Amino acid sequence: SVYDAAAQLTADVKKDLRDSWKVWGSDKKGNGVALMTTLFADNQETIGYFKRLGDVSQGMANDKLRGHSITLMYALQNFIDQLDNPDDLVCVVEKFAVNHITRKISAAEFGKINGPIKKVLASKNFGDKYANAWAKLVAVVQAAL
Amino acid sequence: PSVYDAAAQLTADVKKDLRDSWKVWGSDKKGNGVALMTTLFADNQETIGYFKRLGDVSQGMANDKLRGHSITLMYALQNFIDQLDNPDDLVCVVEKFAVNHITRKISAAEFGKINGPIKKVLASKNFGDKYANAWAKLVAVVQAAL
Ligand code: HEM
Ligand code: HEM
Repeated sequence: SVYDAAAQLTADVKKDLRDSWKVWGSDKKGNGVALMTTLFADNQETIGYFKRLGDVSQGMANDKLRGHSITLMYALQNFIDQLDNPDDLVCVVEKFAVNHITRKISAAEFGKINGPIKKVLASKNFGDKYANAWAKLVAVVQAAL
Repeated sequence: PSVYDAAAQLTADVKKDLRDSWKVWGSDKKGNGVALMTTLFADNQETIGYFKRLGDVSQGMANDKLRGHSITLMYALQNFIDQLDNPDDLVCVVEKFAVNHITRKISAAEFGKINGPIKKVLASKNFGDKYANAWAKLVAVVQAAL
């Protein structure tokens, strides 16, 4: 249930998401690409899905990857901005869920992003507490896949 | 001309006008995004068919898929606004969204149909022709990629 999953985003969780986003979302290009490179580096079996972007190993030097990465951070920005209204959060989550269903990405594989998120956040001094919060948000998308 | 040529041609004045108008128009993404789409469908009814995935686009705010689409479109514009000072960054995100439309057979001319609606929504907030023209220049950067 995408709606029950959305209900998991309590006041304490929303705060942790906002607090960490103040830092993580401040450098969308830089952090977006780092998130993607981490995903590819630690989950090589997901690289094939990103064929359109060309050679993702080039990281920041890859223009299509950079564009994809920046845009991904705006999807998260979108989510953050919908935390006040469950209905709006759900409709945008569904929109992106469709994008991933077309790419044949399951709830389980979408969840492979949690490891990379925990890692990049940890590098910015935002521990398991924050990783767990972001996992709850990722779980809303998972519920829609 | 290239997309970069269209992106690097955006002047300090055009960026100023884009930013000033976006501060207001982009502040309520849900409300103004849906208004933008509704306006496109009111004046360019021939484009309705392309949006069949969203369901009944005349349902406005009630239509959650239209709302989801509209809010996200406004974040695409947000993205654009945030990349104005770095042509390299603007071009790569413009190209990304260009692909989203190329795959749906949306031509440069068809994409440019969004200018009429933008001019009206901006006008409703008292941002006149100068601002409509500025936004037309940004839309043209995407057209350079279509
Ligand atoms: C925080 C988690 C994630 C977010 C918010 C996210 C967001 C996005 C966005 C905004 C797009 C562009 C959609 C489009 O224009 O069609 C996208 C594309 C894509 N995503 Fe994700 N995504 C996430 C995680 C993942 C993961 C873990 C996978 C794979 C296991 C995945 C696979 C894809 C693929 C293959 C594309 C298409 C790329 C292309 O060919 O342009 N995503 N994602
Ligand atoms: C300010 C100008 C516009 C921007 C920023 C923009 C942005 C977007 C975005 C972000 C998407 C989602 C892409 C995806 O996830 O696959 C989208 C989808 C789409 N756009 Fe646009 N767009 C603009 C104008 C137009 C115009 C004028 C047309 C039609 C003549 C058009 C036709 C489409 C179609 C058919 C879709 C697919 C909708 C769906 O089935 O989900 N767009 N657009």
